[PDB]
Amino acid sequence: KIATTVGEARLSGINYRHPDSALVSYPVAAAAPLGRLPAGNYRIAIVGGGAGGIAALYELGRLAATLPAGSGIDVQIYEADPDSFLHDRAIKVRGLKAGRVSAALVHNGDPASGDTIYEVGAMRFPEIAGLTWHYASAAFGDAAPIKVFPNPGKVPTEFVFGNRVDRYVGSDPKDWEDPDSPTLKVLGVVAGGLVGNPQGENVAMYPIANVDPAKIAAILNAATPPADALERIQTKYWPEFIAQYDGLTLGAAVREIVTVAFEKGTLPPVDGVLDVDESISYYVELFGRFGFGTGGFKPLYNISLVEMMRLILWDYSNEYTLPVTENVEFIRNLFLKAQNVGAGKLVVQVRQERVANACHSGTASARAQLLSYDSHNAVHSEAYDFVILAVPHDQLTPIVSRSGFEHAASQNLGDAGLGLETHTYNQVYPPLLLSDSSPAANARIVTAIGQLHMARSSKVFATVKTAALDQPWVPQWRGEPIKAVVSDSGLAASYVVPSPIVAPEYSSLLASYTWEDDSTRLRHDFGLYPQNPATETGTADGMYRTMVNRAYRYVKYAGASNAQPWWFYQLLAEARTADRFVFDWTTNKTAGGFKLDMTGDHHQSNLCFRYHTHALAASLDNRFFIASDSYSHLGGWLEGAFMSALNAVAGLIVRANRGDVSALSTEARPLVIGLRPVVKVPAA
Amino acid sequence: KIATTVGEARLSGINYRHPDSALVSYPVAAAAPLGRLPAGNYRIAIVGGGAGGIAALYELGRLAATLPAGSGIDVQIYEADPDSFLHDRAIKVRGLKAGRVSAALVHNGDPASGDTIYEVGAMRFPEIAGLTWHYASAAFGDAAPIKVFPNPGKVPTEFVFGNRVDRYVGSDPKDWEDPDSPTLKVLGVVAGGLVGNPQGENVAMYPIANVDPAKIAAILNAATPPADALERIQTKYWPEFIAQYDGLTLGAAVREIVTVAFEKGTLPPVDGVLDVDESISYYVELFGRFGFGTGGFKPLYNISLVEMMRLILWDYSNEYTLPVTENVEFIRNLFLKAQNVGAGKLVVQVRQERVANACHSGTASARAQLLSYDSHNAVHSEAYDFVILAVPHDQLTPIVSRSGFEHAASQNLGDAGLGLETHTYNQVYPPLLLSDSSPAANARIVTAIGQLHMARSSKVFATVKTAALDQPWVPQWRGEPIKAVVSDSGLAASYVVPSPIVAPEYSSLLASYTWEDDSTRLRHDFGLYPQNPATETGTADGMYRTMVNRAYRYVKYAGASNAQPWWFYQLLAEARTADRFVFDWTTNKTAGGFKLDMTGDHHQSNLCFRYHTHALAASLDNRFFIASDSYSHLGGWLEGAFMSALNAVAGLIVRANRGDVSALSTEARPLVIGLRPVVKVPAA
Ligand SMILES: Cc1cc2nc3c(=O)[nH]c(=O)nc-3n(C[C@H](O)[C@H](O)[C@H](O)COP(=O)(O)OP(=O)(O)OC[C@H]3O[C@@H](n4cnc5c(N)ncnc54)[C@H](O)[C@@H]3O)c2cc1C
Ligand SMILES: Cc1cc2nc3c(=O)[nH]c(=O)nc-3n(C[C@H](O)[C@H](O)[C@H](O)COP(=O)(O)OP(=O)(O)OC[C@H]3O[C@@H](n4cnc5c(N)ncnc54)[C@H](O)[C@@H]3O)c2cc1C
Ligand SMILES: N[C@@H](Cc1ccccc1)C(=O)O
Ligand SMILES: N[C@@H](Cc1ccccc1)C(=O)O
Repeated sequence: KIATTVGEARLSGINYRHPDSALVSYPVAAAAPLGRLPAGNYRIAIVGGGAGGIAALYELGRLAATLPAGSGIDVQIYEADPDSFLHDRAIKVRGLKAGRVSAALVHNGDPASGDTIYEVGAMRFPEIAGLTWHYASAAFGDAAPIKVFPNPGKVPTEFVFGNRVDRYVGSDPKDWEDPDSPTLKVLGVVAGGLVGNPQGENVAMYPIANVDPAKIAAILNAATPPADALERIQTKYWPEFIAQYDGLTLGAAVREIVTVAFEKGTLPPVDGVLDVDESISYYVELFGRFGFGTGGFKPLYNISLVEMMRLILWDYSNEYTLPVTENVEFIRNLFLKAQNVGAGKLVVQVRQERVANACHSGTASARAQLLSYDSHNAVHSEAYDFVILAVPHDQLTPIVSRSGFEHAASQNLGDAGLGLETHTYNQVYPPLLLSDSSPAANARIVTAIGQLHMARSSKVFATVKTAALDQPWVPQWRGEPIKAVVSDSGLAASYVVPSPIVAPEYSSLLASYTWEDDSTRLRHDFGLYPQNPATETGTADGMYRTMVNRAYRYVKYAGASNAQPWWFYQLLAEARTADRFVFDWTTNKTAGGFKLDMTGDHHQSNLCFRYHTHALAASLDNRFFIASDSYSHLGGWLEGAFMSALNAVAGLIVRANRGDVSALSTEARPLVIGLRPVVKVPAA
Repeated sequence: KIATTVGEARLSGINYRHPDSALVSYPVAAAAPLGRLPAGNYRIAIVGGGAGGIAALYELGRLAATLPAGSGIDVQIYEADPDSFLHDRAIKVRGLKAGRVSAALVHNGDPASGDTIYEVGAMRFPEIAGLTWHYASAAFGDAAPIKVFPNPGKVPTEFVFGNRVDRYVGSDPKDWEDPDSPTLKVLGVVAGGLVGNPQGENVAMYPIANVDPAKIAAILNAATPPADALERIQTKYWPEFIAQYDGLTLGAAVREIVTVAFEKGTLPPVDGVLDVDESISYYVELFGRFGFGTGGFKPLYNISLVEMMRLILWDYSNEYTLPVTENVEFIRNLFLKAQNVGAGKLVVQVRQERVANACHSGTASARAQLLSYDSHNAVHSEAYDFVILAVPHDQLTPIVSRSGFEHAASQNLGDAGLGLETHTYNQVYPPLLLSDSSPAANARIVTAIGQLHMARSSKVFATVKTAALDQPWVPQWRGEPIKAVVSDSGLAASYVVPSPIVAPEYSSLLASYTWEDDSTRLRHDFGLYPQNPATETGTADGMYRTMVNRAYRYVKYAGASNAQPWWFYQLLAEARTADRFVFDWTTNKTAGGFKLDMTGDHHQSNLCFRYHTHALAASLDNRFFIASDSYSHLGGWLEGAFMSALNAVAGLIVRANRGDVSALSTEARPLVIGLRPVVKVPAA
């Protein structure tokens, strides 16, 4: 059944537990305030006003409301992005960003009467993203309507790889133009081999607990599993999967699966003519371009099988939209709701400042220091009781890695190489303080953060009349125009998304949404970085013409006598001249789009995911928590940012209670105690 | 033992055979002209004037000299780069490029009296790069002097990873500041595990033919290996290594090796605080930052083990300089020698034009078509007998991939999406024509090329007085200043290279040479793309200050209780203000620096490497060959470009002789017959 409201989606994934946190359903943990704080007047900083920082603010507001008369929380939120919604009370971006939730409003002079929205970052939300939908309910209510995201396969789709063309909806051969397609056949082989069957015989190549992944997904998503089953997944079976397969790439796993299927005769020689290795390779690459429901994962073939398996267990591709004009509205509404729930006990101030350094210093009550620069490069220093560092890993690195790894009598911190003013701190310890006695422990967390993999990504947009889809040369599936195109043209994945400002006259032509090497191949043509146009009134016309030129390819369709230039070239050219656009996340200060783990990376990302458990070590007294999708096992999803925020606040509560986990609610306790601790000594 | 001349290097590597072409020493094959051509007047195009194209030209000259009176070869060389040396017959680059062999001349107004050279691309040449040194002899003579390239470890070096600092020269612990260093221990573990022993017991973890790679390297390099050894490596043992390990990344292999050593007790818990998996991870990441002799291979951890193994067998890190002021002189000299060796039978014309399309068309004997655009964007169409496509894979894609995969009655080819004029070709076949009957076969080569991995890379340079190294603040080790710095600061690898224009007053401060994610992390700070400054008179001061600022880190050393800002900060800041520079290969039209194969990519790269064997099918009228390091098993080396050129010309000979391999010399025949063919034709 298709979910139709926020509440329907919310309930669908409410119990789902991810395999690295299999003892807890984050939505259940988040149902009530996470815990209790001692009486006091707290001074907290949140660095970053994206999904992570704003979810953390919301949870702090819920905590604040439980404080007794005379107590409260003050939060300073640092947000360097001048386009953040936090600083706002033709293509417009000002006020339309919340980090990587980022809209561009296409208008003709009056932004209150726009044509369309480009969703530059986050855009499609898994049904089983339970924490995402929990917060969407807080922001919009359960009754608010949602739509199926128009992914390849969800709407009529054209797929092109090499000489192969397909036109399809879903996976039922009755809905494919060629029901005998090799593409659909290889999908079945690769899906059988990776996911397997929820009932009956185990057919998957890479079992978890000796069974198909499908069977484990059903346990992870149960209300009342075995408890014993979740513990065994958490402590035994998922760790054993990691031990076996964290060194195996997705691309290698696809090839293994295809090889066995080819040997068995489930897949035929390609064309009847290619030799064994050529046939296997063709199928591997065909599947690579086709994907799992959101376009080709070829560019993602270097991720570990472990990372892919997380997405498989989550049924990640089954996605919806939010009940918004622009996705940034979600984060803005959560910010406003934070302030409302705090019931007067939370006070929030926004600083348009870039944090340059964090440390612990001095001997005062508040020892968590932040050094920042304002928009005219003036320096500021402030000390806090606790700090949540809600920025992704490459943005976190300069803040946490330049103070060394142990006690220092004095340091002059700041951006001295930029010629900016430094600040002297005394009796200095690193911010990410895992040990009082081991510089290597402090170095492990810093070095791990700095070597996480930020996947590269870019989006090319234009504005097109929706009626362009009705041109005679746009193909149809049962009378509905093709609205998604997945191709090896260099464009990778393309979408003709109806404007949300409304049938709408205009659509957002997401001409190219690329990852990893697909993005690298395009980057030389972008012209201006990270955004072309850099101005509200420019147009990235030259850039966009290079994308139309990539689509200028002769494509042969079955039964046709000759190839003609691809119809998609014609569609791209139908976009208006004004408002052509590219955003390159790679050349944004994030240094890419979102974390995806390579082989071996589990050790690094999982350390970050578990970092908040430092709060168990009472005498350590570390005041810094981290909150981003970079510090999760769902990089590239709001779910990851939100999970990491929940971890950070849970840890903060434990720390504020000097290591006492009974200060967490019963439901929230496993956020801390269901993970391996990052401090072995001291115990707690 | 250290080679001191071109000739000594040339003779050292003359016999070396790479494992994917184990039957043949390319230098031995290149000792005489590669074969014979029928009498005639050939019209050949070479697309690209880099190492691949120019070596191909040289080999065509050698062939041309053998043709009878009235015969000859006319070559049109297409070169789109306005800075190519081919079009030239403060920071100056004009005339100082040969593709990715690329110099920047720093001068103060008179380019004939410069200060230093930045080697922006190629810079360090393995001793056993036999074909490289063969051509270097052609260009410079055997007597010309060479120097050891000042790699980390070849000169006094500082290494920084997390809390770990090492100062060292070589691999003898006597010359490490800390002979008990964990870095030295992990290096020894990873060498034992990957390379093993040339004599006695086999200790490596990934054997070839059941023995350590060191033993296979000695066979591959032998003047006269045992009977059948090379054939068994080529057909059995190297294919078996690929089948086992091409799905294993380098990073995964390092972790496997470290894990076993940790379990055995060879590597201890890092300190008393880190758990087992944290210690293992620390060692894997420590080794990752240290490397194999040319700086950390952490950014290269996603390469297949097979790709690393190629470099191990080749002793890749043992490298030298060329006998030049600028490396481009090598390619320029080879171009001039090509014309000389042609003995008036080779005529060469240079076209300052960008090729947009290749195809076969029409009914004339010259059926190989190239469509190009000149500097006024005017279209040109020219037909040839044969074409050598000497450009790397992302530059080749638009040329070969937009004509479909079978016959077409007509096509209007060119850059129509750019608004440029097209040309109508009739009776069209794709250029990379593997089959007259299988679109999938034709698709395999195209799709393979387009999905090869171009490693990302960037270089940040500045000019510093060499005497800066003599300041008390620059550490000395074993009698000389530190001149190589390998670090996790974001800079990755840094070198203070004496100017070749001369002890020289100035040095090229290669402040940062990055690969892969290390480059991605920096890219947002480059300011202008692909080069800052974009003009001869500017300086990339703002960009460079962001690099200096990455060096502004408190570094604890054993020799002082109070950590100070890293000395390297001071050194970077000692560079002069003028002539600060970055070049980003990623945003160059190459879409990166050079091919490195991911897991699974052997299937694609090896297809490209073997492509020239199409010439064996006489009934197939394919006139196009490919010549670049992208189509080799040595992406990122001149050796790969040169091997691919040799393949291309060998294939061209066989095609010009209508499939007759006896037209190759005895020693060159294996360039074609020693590989698995890409077409199936009768034995013998
Ligand atoms: C191309 C792309 C596609 C995506 N698609 C989806 C999708 O379809 N579905 C989905 O669920 N998610 C998607 N995501 C992921 C989603 O956008 C992220 O998971 C989430 O927005 C990240 O939130 P965060 O708080 O971790 O970090 P960010 O969003 O990066 O926010 C960090 C904030 O900190 C600020 N900041 C950084 N450094 C400093 C500093 N030094 N001082 C002060 N302020 C600072 C930034 O300006 C920013 O506002 C996508 C993202 C991208 C880029
Ligand atoms: C950062 C870096 C570091 C390196 N380090 C080393 C090293 O230390 N040692 C080593 O041996 N090698 C090194 N290399 C590798 C070496 O530079 C390459 O292997 C070699 O130069 C590649 O030659 P090529 O002919 O394959 O391609 P290229 O050098 O890319 O030459 C292709 C030529 O074709 C032209 N061209 C492209 N497209 C078109 C078109 N459509 N029409 C017309 N002209 C066109 C280009 O302008 C260019 O001149 C390095 C390279 C880089 C970038
Ligand atoms: N959620 C994003 C980013 C992402 C891509 C692939 C894997 C994981 C995350 C998308 O669906 O495009
Ligand atoms: N030859 C180049 C590029 C390269 C790097 C790493 C591996 C292979 C090639 C260098 O030594 O920097």
